[PDB]
Amino acid sequence: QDLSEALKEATKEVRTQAENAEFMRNFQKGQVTRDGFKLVMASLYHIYVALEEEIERNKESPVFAPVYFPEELHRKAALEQDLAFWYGPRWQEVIPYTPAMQRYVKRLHEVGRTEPELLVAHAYTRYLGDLSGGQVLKKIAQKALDLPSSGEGLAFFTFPNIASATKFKQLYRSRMNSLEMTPAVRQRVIEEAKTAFLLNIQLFEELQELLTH
Ligand SMILES: C=CC1=C(C)/C(=C/c2[nH]c(/C=C3N=C(/C=C4\NC(=O)C(C)=C4C=C)C(C)=C\3CCC(=O)O)c(CCC(=O)O)c2C)NC1=O
Repeated sequence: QDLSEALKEATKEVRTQAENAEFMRNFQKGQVTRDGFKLVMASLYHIYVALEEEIERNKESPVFAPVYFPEELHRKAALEQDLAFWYGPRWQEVIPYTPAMQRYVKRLHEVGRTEPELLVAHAYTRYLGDLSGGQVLKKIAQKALDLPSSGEGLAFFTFPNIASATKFKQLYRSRMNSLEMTPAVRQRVIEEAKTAFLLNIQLFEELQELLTH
């Protein structure tokens, strides 16, 4: 009935697939290396750059404005901070940009440029996924990666302008459900959420091959 309910129900299978991807399965059980973690952070930076650029283009359109929460959710700055730590001061020149990263980025710019009504599917997937699992993954990461005590490297995993992830997720759902769209568009939003999960699955499959070939 509600768009948030329909999204959750329709992507339950691809979401399990994403969790079952070998790279994530290993991450979840504390088997993650510095080389692997670095690759995922670089991935998220490219992804969020593109997403946030497209949110900014579309923030005033009726098809996104109601789910526009810049202060609460923006992740580009946090990833800039972490990548300076993980790759050093010239991080922006040396971070990798792989085919599977580019495929995600390319879709995000297509959506933002020609089908901005679908941007909510991508925002939902990324922001709510990352908000929800960040506390759990952070702990796993700090145990597995044995950071120096230098106060940096994992800013991505804290959304400082959200005091309660639960309360924020309720508001965000409420705002999603207030978006107005034709039936054809609503179908395409749901499909786009599935596409977002598939773009993540393909990313994880690539990172595993790069790490183990
Ligand atoms: C990457 C690691 C990752 C972990 C461990 C994670 C866990 C996680 N995701 C959740 C919600 C969510 N998680 C996602 C997304 C994902 N969930 C995924 O495991 C993956 C790979 C995606 C997307 C690529 C979304 C879209 C929601 C909101 C579901 C909703 O309430 O509608 C919740 C809230 C409770 C639940 O629904 O089970 C947890 C604990 N999310 C993550 O993103």
